[PDB]
Amino acid sequence: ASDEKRIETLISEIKNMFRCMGYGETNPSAYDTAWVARIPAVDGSDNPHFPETVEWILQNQLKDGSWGEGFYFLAYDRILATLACIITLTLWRTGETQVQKGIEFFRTQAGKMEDEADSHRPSGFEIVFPAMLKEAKILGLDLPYDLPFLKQIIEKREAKLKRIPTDVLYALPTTLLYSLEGLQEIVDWQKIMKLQSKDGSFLSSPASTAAVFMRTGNKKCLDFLNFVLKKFGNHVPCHYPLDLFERLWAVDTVERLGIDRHFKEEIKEALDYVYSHWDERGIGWARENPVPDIDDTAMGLRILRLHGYNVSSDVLKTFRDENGEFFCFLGQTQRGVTDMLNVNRCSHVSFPGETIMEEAKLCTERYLRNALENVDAFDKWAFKKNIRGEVEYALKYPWHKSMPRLEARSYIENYGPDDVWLGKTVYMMPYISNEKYLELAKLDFNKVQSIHQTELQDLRRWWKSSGFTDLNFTRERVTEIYFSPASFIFEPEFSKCREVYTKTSNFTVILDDLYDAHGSLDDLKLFTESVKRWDLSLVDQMPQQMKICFVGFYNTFNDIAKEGRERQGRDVLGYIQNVWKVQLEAYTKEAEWSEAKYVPSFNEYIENASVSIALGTVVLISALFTGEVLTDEVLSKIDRESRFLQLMGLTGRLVNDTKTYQAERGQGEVASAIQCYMKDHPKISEEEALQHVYSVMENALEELNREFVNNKIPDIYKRLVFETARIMQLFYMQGDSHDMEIKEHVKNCLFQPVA
Repeated sequence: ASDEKRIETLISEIKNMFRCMGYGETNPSAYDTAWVARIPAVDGSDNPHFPETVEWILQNQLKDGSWGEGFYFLAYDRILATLACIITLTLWRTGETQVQKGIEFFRTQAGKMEDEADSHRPSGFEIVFPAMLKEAKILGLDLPYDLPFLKQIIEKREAKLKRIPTDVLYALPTTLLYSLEGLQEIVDWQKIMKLQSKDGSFLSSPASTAAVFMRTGNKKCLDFLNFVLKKFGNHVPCHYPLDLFERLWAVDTVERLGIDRHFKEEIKEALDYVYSHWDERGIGWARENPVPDIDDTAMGLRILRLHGYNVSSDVLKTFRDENGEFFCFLGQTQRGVTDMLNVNRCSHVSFPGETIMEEAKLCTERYLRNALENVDAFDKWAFKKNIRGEVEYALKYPWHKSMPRLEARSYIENYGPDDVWLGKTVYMMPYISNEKYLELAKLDFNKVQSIHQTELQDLRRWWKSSGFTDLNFTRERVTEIYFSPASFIFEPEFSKCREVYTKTSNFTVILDDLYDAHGSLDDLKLFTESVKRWDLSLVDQMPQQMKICFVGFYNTFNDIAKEGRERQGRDVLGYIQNVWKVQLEAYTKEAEWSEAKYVPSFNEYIENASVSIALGTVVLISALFTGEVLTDEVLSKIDRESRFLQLMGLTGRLVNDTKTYQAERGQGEVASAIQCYMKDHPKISEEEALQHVYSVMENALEELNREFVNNKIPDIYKRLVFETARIMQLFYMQGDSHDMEIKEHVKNCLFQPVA
């Protein structure tokens, strides 16, 4: 069974996972199950109302005497679950031996809590754990109550309860409701009932709902427990359902790992579901959740937006405070690296005028950067394999600078296939953290990279066979150029588009140097004229170097024209000539301005420079080789007259200029974005200019997002336009050497395989 069969296997297995998604897949919560097991039979009989949960407890104690998730050891988790189970078995006068083994484990573990201090405290631990300690004491259980840890956590809980703001606690549903089982002595049940969830739960917590039921007999509470038990039979998780959380994270996982193309139909079915549950105030982890959270809302906002759904960034307003800081829940100060990170990724995919997204970007940036000072890579205590790596990548390579292969490689190395999650207890999400996603991501990434190494070879032979080794006015760089399309339109099906993209880009570089060689304009005119009549009637009047350049140009494009005519069902030479006609004209205007040392105004310069940068040319010629006939209607949406292509050219030109103007300002050319802006405003500071140009670029990138997302154009053409702009943002990104960075990208995408 070769790696190709394995790939097929993994794909069908992962497709089944998506088809199986319902209310959520997770592990049992011994702690919550213990609480459900406490509910006495409704008929007044002396039996648990859910006998199966008591039996579950009896059958699932671990070898060391504790209860909890065996897969991953967390001290807090084990002592929490053990105490909870011991109390429940004691109440039912059953499992005498298990209770004894549990007591012993609890006692041994209770005395070692000082070496687990660096571990993370489970949600509501300090509220729920001491509350049971007091129960245990009343029942006379033999526990090391005098141990500092246990004696002091009870005292701290007491000082925490008397410090809770009654108003907030009863005004709206809050995460405090997630642990009502630990607030049973200080809560006004009647006021609490008004904050019940639509499905009858209290913030989706089974133990919390069980406690409320035992105190009020409220029937909807029972309906929620029956509903949870309908799914799990004889036990419950620490929160349910998890339908929105599971679907959004599964989709984000396969996209970030770069294997999403294999599940378009599944991702479609999952997102339709999430959207049918979309709420303008934001969403939670479960359909119709009592309270939304910034993490699920930010995830959903970005992914639903990128997939064409009509969602608004207004959903984030729910998490913004009067000062512009964002938190995970309305009315709370809680937030963490993981959620600020997903919020940060989301804030970059904004449209013009979305002030909230800009504020989210600023807040998350300051918070993530301040966090990378106190967080270590691969921290042995964190539940994520390497959040620091995800942060570092997200901050250095944001949306507009992140190419698919590079992001996929990054996540492939930071993704933890066996990460656990921390809630009221330690829980696992089989459809988010799975060895199969990662296995497929690696096999697929190397299979693709292998195909790319072949293509690269065949491009390097084209360069040598064209004798371009003769050209002395331009530095050879097929690899560097091939990296670009390879980084975004990587699929094996687009090999031809990659080839033509590479050759066309290389020619825009060669001709760019030719027209900027400061030679004679009369000579350049022969090249332009040759392209117009498309023959070799002027090759004899051409300088040595130019002649070679053109012959190569002519031979290469007659080839592309032929293959293009066959894939388009019509002659494409006229099309190719017109594409180049405008490109050469743009080069010609710069050359004339150069020889005359003219510095046009900003507007005039940018209009020509947006074209001279040549990104449009690369796109228009590559668009003939996608695999589908390019109709006149599709073309009109990406041609030189479209706002979409114009913005791509504009952003490419500006990023290139804000950077290179540095050295070229002394190399000669005095006409550039910055230089020209300064000429239109001599009453302006140099720095103020560079910055202004960064502002224009940014608004343009923001407008480009909206085009990329909202324009009804076949996906492949939107990628060709949008990714080409990104490649420029990456190559000319704000640094802080330079060419060393490129070297690294080339290595990560084309040579070093993932293991």
